[PDB]
Order: sequence, then C-alpha cells, then structure tokens
Amino acid sequence: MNYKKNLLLLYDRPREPIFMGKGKSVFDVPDNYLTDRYRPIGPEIQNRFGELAEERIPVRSIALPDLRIPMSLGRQEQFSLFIPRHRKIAARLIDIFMGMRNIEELQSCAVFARDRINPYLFNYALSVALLHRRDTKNLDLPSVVEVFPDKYVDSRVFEQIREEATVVPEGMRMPIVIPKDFTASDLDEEHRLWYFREDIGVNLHHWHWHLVYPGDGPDSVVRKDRRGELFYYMHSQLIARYNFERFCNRLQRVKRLNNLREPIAEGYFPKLDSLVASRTWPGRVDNAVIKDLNRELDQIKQDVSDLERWIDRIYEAVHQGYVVDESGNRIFLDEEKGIDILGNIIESSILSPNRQLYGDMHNVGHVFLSYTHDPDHRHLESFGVMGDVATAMRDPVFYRWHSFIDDIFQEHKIKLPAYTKSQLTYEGISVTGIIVQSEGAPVNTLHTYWQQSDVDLSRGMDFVPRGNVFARFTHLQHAPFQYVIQIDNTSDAQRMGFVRIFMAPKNDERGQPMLFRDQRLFMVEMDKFLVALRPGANRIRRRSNESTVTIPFERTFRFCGCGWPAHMLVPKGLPEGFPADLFVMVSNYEDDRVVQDLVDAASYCGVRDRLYPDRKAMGFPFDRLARTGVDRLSNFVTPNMAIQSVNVIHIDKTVPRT
Amino acid sequence: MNYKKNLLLLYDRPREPIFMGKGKSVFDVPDNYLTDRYRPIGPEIQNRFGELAEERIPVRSIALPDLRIPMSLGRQEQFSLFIPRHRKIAARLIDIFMGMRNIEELQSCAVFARDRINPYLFNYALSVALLHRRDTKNLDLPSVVEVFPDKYVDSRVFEQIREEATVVPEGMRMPIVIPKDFTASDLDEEHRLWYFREDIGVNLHHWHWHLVYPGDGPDSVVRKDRRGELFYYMHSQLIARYNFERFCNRLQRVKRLNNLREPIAEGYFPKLDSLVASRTWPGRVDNAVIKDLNRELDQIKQDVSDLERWIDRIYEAVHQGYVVDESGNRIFLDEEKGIDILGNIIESSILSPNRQLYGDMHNVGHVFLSYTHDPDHRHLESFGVMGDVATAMRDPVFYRWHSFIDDIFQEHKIKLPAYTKSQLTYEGISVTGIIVQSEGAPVNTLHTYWQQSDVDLSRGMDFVPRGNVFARFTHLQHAPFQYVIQIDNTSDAQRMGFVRIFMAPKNDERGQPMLFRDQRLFMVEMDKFLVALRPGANRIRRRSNESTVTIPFERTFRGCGWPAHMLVPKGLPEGFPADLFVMVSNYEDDRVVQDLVCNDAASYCGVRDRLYPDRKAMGFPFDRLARTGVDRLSNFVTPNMAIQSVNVIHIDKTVPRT
Ligand SMILES: [Cu+2]
Ligand SMILES: [Cu+2]
Ligand SMILES: [Cu+2]
Ligand SMILES: [Cu+2]
Repeated sequence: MNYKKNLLLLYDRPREPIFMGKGKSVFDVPDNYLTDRYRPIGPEIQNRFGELAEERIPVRSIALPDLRIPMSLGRQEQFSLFIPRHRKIAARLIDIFMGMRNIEELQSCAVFARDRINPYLFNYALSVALLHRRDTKNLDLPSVVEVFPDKYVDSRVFEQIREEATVVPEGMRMPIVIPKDFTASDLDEEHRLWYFREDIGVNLHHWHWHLVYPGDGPDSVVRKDRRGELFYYMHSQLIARYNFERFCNRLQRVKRLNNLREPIAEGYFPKLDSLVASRTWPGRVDNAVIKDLNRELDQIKQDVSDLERWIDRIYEAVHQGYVVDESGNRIFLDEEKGIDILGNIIESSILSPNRQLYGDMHNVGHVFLSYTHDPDHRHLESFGVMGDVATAMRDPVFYRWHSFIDDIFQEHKIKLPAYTKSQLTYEGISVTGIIVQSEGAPVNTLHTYWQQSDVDLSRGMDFVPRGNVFARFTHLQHAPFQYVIQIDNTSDAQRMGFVRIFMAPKNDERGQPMLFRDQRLFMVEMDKFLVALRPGANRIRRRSNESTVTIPFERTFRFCGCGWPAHMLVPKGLPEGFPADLFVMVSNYEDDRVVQDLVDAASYCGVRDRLYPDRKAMGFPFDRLARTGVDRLSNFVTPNMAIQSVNVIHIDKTVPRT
Repeated sequence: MNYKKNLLLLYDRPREPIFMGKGKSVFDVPDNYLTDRYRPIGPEIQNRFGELAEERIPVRSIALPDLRIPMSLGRQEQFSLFIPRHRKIAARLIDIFMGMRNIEELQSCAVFARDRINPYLFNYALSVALLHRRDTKNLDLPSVVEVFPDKYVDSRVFEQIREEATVVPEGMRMPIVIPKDFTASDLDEEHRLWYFREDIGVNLHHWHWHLVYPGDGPDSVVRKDRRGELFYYMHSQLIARYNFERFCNRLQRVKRLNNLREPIAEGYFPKLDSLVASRTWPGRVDNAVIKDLNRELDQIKQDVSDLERWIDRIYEAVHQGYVVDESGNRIFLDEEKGIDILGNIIESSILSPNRQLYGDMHNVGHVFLSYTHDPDHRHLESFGVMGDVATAMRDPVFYRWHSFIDDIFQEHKIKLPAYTKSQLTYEGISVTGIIVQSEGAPVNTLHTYWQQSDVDLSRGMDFVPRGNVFARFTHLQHAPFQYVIQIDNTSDAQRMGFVRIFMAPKNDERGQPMLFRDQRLFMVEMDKFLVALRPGANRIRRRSNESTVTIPFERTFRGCGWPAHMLVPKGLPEGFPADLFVMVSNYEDDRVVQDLVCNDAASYCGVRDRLYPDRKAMGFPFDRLARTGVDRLSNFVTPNMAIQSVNVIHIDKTVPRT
C-alpha cells in the first residue's frame, strides 16, 4: 500500500525535520505537530520544501498516547539497549507504536514523535513495531547502515562526502572508499580481526538479533520459542567463529575476563563520530580497570560487587541443578529447558524467573566495560561502543566478556548426560563420505579473498545536497562451493533425515590435533537441512548459498530477514592453507521434528514461526561431553556421521563485487 | 591595496576549495592550480560558482617554491606547535610566505598552496607571515574563532548550526546558544573555572601570543627582545590570574605536578571535535599515567627519563649560576639577562644556547601530557587538548604543568639580591593615594557579572549554506572604572615616572592577611604607562579600558594583549577583598636607549617594536625576595608606592551587551 510505503519515509534522513522532503514525497504536518522551534515560523517553513515534491501526504491530527517517557531521553544523547533506564524507555515506545489502532494512526503518531524523540531510539522502536505488527509484515525496512552510517564508518569520510556532494554535480560524483583496518596499527596484534569485528554484516547481524528477540517490551514481541537458548547459542557461535579467525591470524583462543578487578589489556578506540549526539564515541585505554558505577541521569548505581554477587548466585543455581523463582518454588534445570531458563537468567530478559536474585549480569557487564572512563558522570561523557548493541562487537573485550559468560553456560552443559551410542545412531543410515568442490579449485578446498561492495548512504546524510552517495566497503568473501554427501539407506523404505554440517580447526594453537573436549566448542554450524533418503544409495548435492545459517548477500548489501551474513560463512584461513575438520551427521527427522502440523523445515524465522523446528539442543551434537571412551572426533562418530579434511586457502587479492 | 584584502579572503571557509565563492568575490584560478581531483572537472566547476559574485580576482600563474615539506602534513590530520616535526614544517611554510617579492606573488603562492596544505597549518603559517612582512603591516586579520569554530565550541552545536542554516532561510534564523560549563559536573570542583579556562578570549590570547613570539621559524620572526623573559612572565601572570579566580571559587592555589611519575589526579574531557581532522581531542581519565612516547609519524621517541634529565640539567645550571654553550663557554645567569636565557632554554626556542643539553622541556611535557591514552600510536589517536596551543589552556593540568615550570624560574629569581630601599624610592616623588571609581558604585569597589556576546561563525562553517550564523557566548565581564592617583612631586623640575599597577588577594585560602613571601607571587599586573609629573601635586585619572595589559573588547568579539572582559577577577557576591598596589618608578633609570616611532605611547607590539620599553625586569618590583626586615606589603612600600583596600563584587546576572 501507499500507507505502508509512507512509513518507510520515516527512515529517510533521521535528523531532517519531517516537513522536509522525503524522496518524492512530503508530509503535510498539522500545525500542532511542529516542534517548538519551528511552529512559530511554521507556515513560512513548510511551504519552502512543500513545492518540491511529486506526492503530498496528509496527516490527520489525532489524540496521541503519553510520550513523556519516550521523550525523556535527549535528542543528542546516545541510545543503549544495555542501560536499564533506556530499555524501559524503549519498551514504552514499542508499546505505543504496537497499540495504534491501525496503520493510519501509526503514521500519525510516528510523524508527531519523530522530531521529538532520540533518532536511534525512534529507529529501534519503530523497527521493532513494524516487524511484529500484523498490518506491516512485508515492508522491506532499510538497513540501519544506510540510515545511520555514523555507527559503521570511519568519521573521516563524512566531510569527504559533504565536499563531494557540495562541489561536484550529481552525474560526476565518485564513490567514497571506506577505510578498513583503521582503528589501530601493527603494534596491536588485535587489529588483525578488523575483517570480523568491524564487518558491516557481522555488526548488522547483532542488531537484527536484538530487533527480533528484545529483552523488554510487550509480551507479544518478547516471548519467542526457546529465546533463552538462542541467546546462548548465538553468542556461542560468535565465539567459535571468532576463535576460528584468531587461528588464521597467528593468535590464541580468546581469553575470558578472569576477574573483573584485574586490568583489561586490550584497549580499543573506535574512530566513530555520532552525528546524532554530535559527539565522538569514547575509547578505552590499554589496561583499564572496571570502576563502580554512579550515574544519576542513567539511573545506574552498581558496585562491581553487585555484579560479582550475581555471578556467584548463578553458578550456585547451575551447581544446585535448579533456580528459585520469586514465589520460592524450584525450577529444575533439566536437559530440555535448562539452557533456556538459564539464557533468560543471564541476559536477564523479563522471562527471568527471578531478576531480583539473579540480576542483569550480561547487560550490566556491557555498561561497566563501556564507562571505565567516566563512572560517576563527573566528566559528562557518554558510553563507549560496548554500551551499544550496534557497535559492541567492534571492541575486542566483547569477545572476552562473552567468552566468560559462555563458561557459565558450559558449566551447565557439562552436567548433562553424554549422548549415548543409541541416541546418536540412525539405524541403516550410513554416511560413507562428504567432500566440497569449488569451481576450478582442488577437491576439499575452500577459498577466501577480499571484495569491494557499495552501499548507498544518501538516506543517512542529513543536511547534505540530494544525490546518491555510494560508499565502497572492503570485506572478506568466499568463492562459491557445494557439498557432495554419499549416504546408503539399506532399510527397504524411505528415511527422512536432518543433515547437520559443522566445521572446526583441525589443530590447536600449537599444531597438534584437537581433542573432542575442546574441539566440540570450536565447531561452527555451516548448514542444517532436511532430506528424503531413498532405499539404496543417495548422492546429495548442497550449494553453499542454500545454507540455512546464512542470509543472502543482498540482505546486507542492496523483508526476508536476517541470519549470518553470507560473505562471512567461511573463516579466512591462511595463504599457505589452514587445515579444518568438516563434519556431517544425518539424524532421524522423526525424532527431531516438531509437531508443527499444517492443515525448508530447517530455516527458522523468529518473527514468522511459532516454534523453532528442531527438538534437539541448538548445537547438536556437540553441546555435551563425549560418552566414555571417546577422546576425539575420529572416534566420536557413528556410521551416520562422517569426517573430511578440508584446506582453507586465502588469497590476499581484491575483486570488484563481480 | 586590493591585494591585501584578497589575502583575507583565504581565511574564509578554510576547507571549502578556493574556487568556490569567498566573500562577495571569486578567484580565477589557472587550470594547473587546481588540485588533482578537480583539474579534470575544472570546466564544470568554473561555471558552477562565482557568477553570483561581484568582484572576480585574476591570479597570475607563477613559478613556486618546493612545497613538499608543508604538504607532508596531511589535510585531515591534526596540527600542534609543541610537536618538533610540526614546528619545523610551519617554519618552512612561514619561510616561503615571507620569501615572496611582491604582495601579488604572495597571493599566487597562497592561492596555490591553500587547497593542498593542512588548513590549521595554513592559517597559522600565513597569519605569522602577514604579521611580519613589511608590505602587509597593520592588517586586521580575522579571528581564529570565526574561521575554526571547531577549536572553540562544544561539538554538539555544529549540527545545531548546520540544521538552522539548512532549514531556516537567512532572514529568519535565530542565534545558537554556546553551552557554558559543559565539560564537567559539580562532582568535579575544577568545573567552577569554566569562565576562565574555557573562555574564548583567554584561549585566543594564548594563540595570538604564539603567533607573535613563535619559537621556531626565520630568525627575523623569532628573535624579539627579551622573548625568553616574556615567556616566563606571560606564563607567570596566567598562573597569577588563575590563582585569583581559584580564590574566588572556594578553591586553593593551584598545586604543581609533583613530578612525572605520580598519576595526574585531574582528568579532563573537552567535548571538542576537529572538523579538519574528523577526530577528537581525546579526554584524559582521572589518575592517568605519563608514559614514554614512541610516536613514529610525529618523530617523537622520548622517555620520561629524557625529560627528567633535562629538568635536572636546568636545575643544575640555575644553582651554578650559569649555562654552558655548545662550544663549552659559560654564559652567566645574571640580574639582567639570566631570566631571558633561562626562558629560551626552558621553552626551548631556537635561541636556547644548548638544546642538546637542556632539551625542549616545556614543549615536550605538553606533548607527554597530551598522549597518555596512546603513547606509541598503536590506537592511531591524536593528542589531547594539551598538545595544542589553541586549546591547551582548557585543561586543569595546564596550570599544574606551568606551576611546575614556574618553580624552576622562581629558583633563579630567589638567587638575585633583594631590591634595596635605594633601588625602590624615587627621591622627591611620593604617592599619597590611589582609589578606584566605578559608575553607580561606592569608591574602592570593582563589579563583575555575566554577559552574552554574538559572533558570526559563517566564515567557518564549511559546506553549510551561506548567510549569517550567530553564536551567543556567555562570559565574565566587569563594570568600567578609573583609577585616581595622587602624586606629590617636590622637585622644582618635571619628573617622568612609570606607573605600575598590580592587584592581589588580601588574604590566603584561610582568610588570613597574606605575607609578602606569598603575596608577591599573587600580584596581577593591571596597567603600566608613563606619566609626566609637574612640580607639586598631580592628579592622574586612568580608565580601565586604557590598560596596557589589555586589548579592546572589539578585537575578541565582533598588538598582543589580555582580553578586556577578563581584566578583573570574578570576586564574590558577598565581596572579595584585594590589595591594590601602585608604584611610581624613576623613568630616567627605566628608560631604554633605543628611540623609535611623545614617550607616553606605551602600546607595545613585539613585531612592531625592536626593543622592550622598560629596562626593569618584567614583574618589577615583586619579582625578587624582600630586602631584610620586610615581611608584608605594608613594610615593603616606599613613599613612591601606595596601597588601597578594594572590594571585588560578583553579581550572578546576565546583561545583553549595551
Ligand atoms: Cu547480543
Ligand atoms: Cu553482550
Ligand atoms: Cu604558551
Ligand atoms: Cu606550555
């Protein structure tokens, strides 16, 4: 509809008042909808822009809900989905946008609010609403990169764009190359993971997760099947993928934060400038120490001890094997629901059975690490990147904080009974082998390289002359490839299986093969998909671009929604080649299947699907300790599994997007 | 001439290329004078600008000097006069700009050079050039604030302006209020001196000083009479004025940094962002450590030891009573020249007799203090505010560092013989009285308050739509006043005398009458001028706005000197007690042999005048220890001196400037 299309205009040029031209349209804003600054000159000011557009969009003045709480955050402040106050403020706004009777009253409300609410907040809230409302499904939202490039882009380029757009005529403007590996030099060994930590797709992924599984909000948008287990598994796969990258950069597996009271060795300076706050992001010096927090405006008063205490209470619950809700009853951490409950406890969503007792450990850790430079607000400074979902993953200490949290999860995991031979076996199914073929390349060889892709940023360049503004981004990529899987059925009937593909490094940091206790943690999911297997032999062909784990290229670089960005499907590897163990398992779909009756089956959207369609623990079968007598992958396998050695070659060459 | 006026058009919109409109004029640029990016679209550029303009300027293409050293600092990098490499670059550029034969040929060089050189460095280098060429004398250079507002105002206003200019047509635009006391909350007691430390006038002062008494450059520009002594005196009076303000905000006299190993207690976060560099001046956390520097791009590899060695060397010379030449000769630090030699050693100007031995103590300390967050440049960050003349006075640690330096100069000062009673009395001359009169106020009362002043930031808002853009600044101000002085002559002959007026607090921090050993260092110079005294009684009236210490209010807000609105200390609302002192010294001894362009013309400009017009030590008569048996100002005074209690009142109210 036109109405749907019009909401998308609210994303165009966030800080330009709503009465200015958006695309080919203008909003006819009512007098009482103008902000205090503009209302007194309103009729003069609305006309200047209002004689440019093709279209004209009428807005009816109506009675609106109370926006005082959403309006409590300043327009030139930063927005943090980790700071409790702000989550409350966001929760409220999502409530309001969700509860508009229909799309016309949403338009009207959003048009009133936009120029009165912090743009990042507005953008978060609206997006969450639009993804979850009945009347606004479809509706391809613009990427937050095109809307706020300042959270993705070296600050240096904004004046470069401003000059280009002012001096050069539209037909003649050349694209701006976005600096890469720009946040530190060779003296920081950590700089090497620029291609991961600072990837647009990796960071977009983190944001998207938080849009679909918000921790506070109307029940409608919060309660999703096994959202606590997803919190666990999503953060887990990041670590594993991150370690994978570390092994390809002559580095060790990421160390957890041992202790909240020891210095944090990895400084990080983001080089980002928030045009919205009109203030640069603070950085964090090498060897900084977390400090007790007292920020009145933020409403955080929290000693390091409070955090340490929550940690101890959780460990106690995991070791007890149960948690205690507010009524005092015990909820057992069983083998279905334990991970889920525990996920809710640690993130601290509203689905925490007892926030008061277990705390808000994960979020508040983010705040602590983001504010080491101004913990009582005496210097009137905002938080560093760790304080924002959008940018947290750029900072190396993210991986260390989350590695630490992952230990709490691992400690629950290693208490569950190992999978038995019986539980891992599909009878009569056997997987004789699996291989990968790239185009032109040797068998069992994956290739990586650099690629430059463009993004139009015009939508986010407030107060810049109209015109395309193409920005060229350098990012990892792989050559396309397929899997070839030999399976024998031998049952005399058709057998349905779930094909599970993971990949892990072959060796440890020292060149020695990995034991299962360790390797199982390093296994990164590459595919999961359903297959009918006919009696006798089956040769199964699977292209890398069908991965249920990833989203298409275009979903990062121009409605179907997010998963892992495709250009990051494959670890970098090494020029000389990096050995990895590729793994597959075919499990019995009859046991894995969720009833999911209907009057892929592996591709899951949280917005769309009521139940996650796999009854197995996320990360099956690597989520538990091996059964007795197993010590490595080669003796872990059952006949319905198979292993393959794979070489990951990287060529330090660029290609122009094809 | 018209060429003079065209040179000033180069200060307009520093980052906008010179082929775009400047003022109501345009330059016609030889095609080969365009930069690489714009030569190809040269034709589509000449048409796109300037046809709106009235004057058009022909630029003669000429042969130009080797320009690679100035070019070696990048257009989007920061510029510092403390960094030795950057100081050398500016010297070369200055050399070029002063080596052009014509004012016409200078226009051509500058026109060519502008879009190719770092804007900060260009403004600096050209500005020094213009102030010193014999053919560009008496030029009203535009204020740095107007051209580079980004060194002077909270970065939060930049988008406020950009919105106001983009949205509202120029007839209807309102002024942007510049926030005051914006760098820190009342949780930090230092915040109370926002009106001093973050005052634009004061910062402009620091900057203008370094333009007239640059420490590297051509000999013609650097070698000024007693500039080493100025350096001591100028920095000594800043501490004095600072201390006065401290005594009016319930603080103590500033404390030296004890040394370079102890953490610096007082952090500072300036909220400035450079639009030239698209980087910040990083804050400094509380309790930060001075760290050894290895900044390769800046060409600085210096250990804290290296600085401590310099300091120990300088202390050793002061106590010795001589420094040692590069050839091994001794130069004695005597009563006349000692302070001057020492000032050149400590600053380390070119004039230092042995820079290998005594080092570059002052400049390098600044750089050290500005780099604690990134001393080896692994995080690719620029220097804090202390690393920039423009901005250094903003940071509390400026006063701590300069107090540490002052202790070294003081160590020389206390070695000199007390001034004798003979040396102080002017035989026949006797001052019986001094009073201060303001309008509408009781005798012996000064008055301060707050004022708002507008400034046009339009010449400094690159890539923002043209038109007036007014910033409203809030700043201290005093009510005008006059000294009335009664002098009895007693000779039958006319007598000439220097009138030297100082002011100090009556009481120490604890409300106890101050004693000379302390008071003398707290004396703030208020005026110095020559008078002719007829035989018998003379009544001298001297208005505040005549002070030789200051420069007109017009020159701050639309010939080095202190800004007129900061002549008088804040004082207190209940009344703050001070001692006003005046001495009439004998001009026949104070007279300087030189005769240049009515002796009563006391306006001294360092570039204009070859020699400093007073043979006495700067700060006389307070620069030495008291003669035996003087303990307090009451016992110090000779007949040709006089003392008056004065009450300094602050009213917390705001006036629009009359
Ligand atoms: Cu997350
Ligand atoms: Cu997190
Ligand atoms: Cu200075
Ligand atoms: Cu200094």
